Amino acid sequence: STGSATTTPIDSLDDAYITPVQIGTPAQTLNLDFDTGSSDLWVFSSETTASEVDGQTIYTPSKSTTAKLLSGATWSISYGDGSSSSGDVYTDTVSVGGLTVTGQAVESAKKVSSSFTEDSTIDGLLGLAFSTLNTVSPTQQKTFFDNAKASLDSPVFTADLGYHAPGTYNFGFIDTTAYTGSITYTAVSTKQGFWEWTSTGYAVGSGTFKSTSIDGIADTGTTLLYLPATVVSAYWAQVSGAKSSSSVGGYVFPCSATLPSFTFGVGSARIVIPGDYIDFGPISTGSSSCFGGIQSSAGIGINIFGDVALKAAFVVFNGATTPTLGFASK
Repeated sequence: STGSATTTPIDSLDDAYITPVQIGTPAQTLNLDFDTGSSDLWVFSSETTASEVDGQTIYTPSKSTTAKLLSGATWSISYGDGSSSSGDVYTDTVSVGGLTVTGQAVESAKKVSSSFTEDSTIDGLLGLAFSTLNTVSPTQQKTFFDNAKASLDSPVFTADLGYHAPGTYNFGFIDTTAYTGSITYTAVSTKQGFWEWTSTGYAVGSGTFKSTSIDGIADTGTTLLYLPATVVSAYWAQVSGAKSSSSVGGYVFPCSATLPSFTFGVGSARIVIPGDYIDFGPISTGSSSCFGGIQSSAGIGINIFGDVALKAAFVVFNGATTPTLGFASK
């Protein structure tokens, strides 16, 4: 089997991407944030505190003939950005782009933090990291991909995120028409539950590539590219007027600037992030100062190849017995 679903930016800056997911019988379609940096599938629901719901589409398990309550199970998650959610647990039929999983854990939110409430476009998250990070208690549950794996033609999914445009999540096959050149594969560590790999280095604009190991995670659920302070400083030093602002909370630059590209290494291959991908717009409405899309990971504890980086590539998440990551230009 295979699945193929279009993923769409939630706003003009590609702050996140949403993908329609069918849940239950008859289908209830919710727009979820596919997150390769977490491992819970959770949704706004008929159980979410009413005052914490504002515009989202909710899952109503009592209207699904295939919903089953996982007795006594609970879940509770906290994300990098400090947002959180928690609730109880159902299993139900979940389909993504034609690919159906029966008995998928669907984590129903009783409570969500404000940043979730305040984002009317995201109805929940679908985690695609390793199931060892799943927060369901007392018994951890499997991700959509884990559950689907054995049925897929190939044990893979791919992310093809668009710059200011829709893209695609495929399950079970590699669309050889979706990238240029070849896919370069690189080793993954699952020791922290993430799609963790080691980049071979970077270049800033037309500068010569610096060979240096950068351990980090491929994370579709993080907007920006977060890298070591050395790397990030070298980048913004090439942008006139750029500086790190503690009050704004990162590197900012004049909105009139032409940003250089940023290159990261995948083995002996290279992925070039165009300068325009690194512009995340005015720091506030009407400001002539703009917020950078490459920021320091210092204080996070891990480097994160988020959307800014991933949308420059066609990315293979290879869930074979020994998992790997593949990157191609496109």
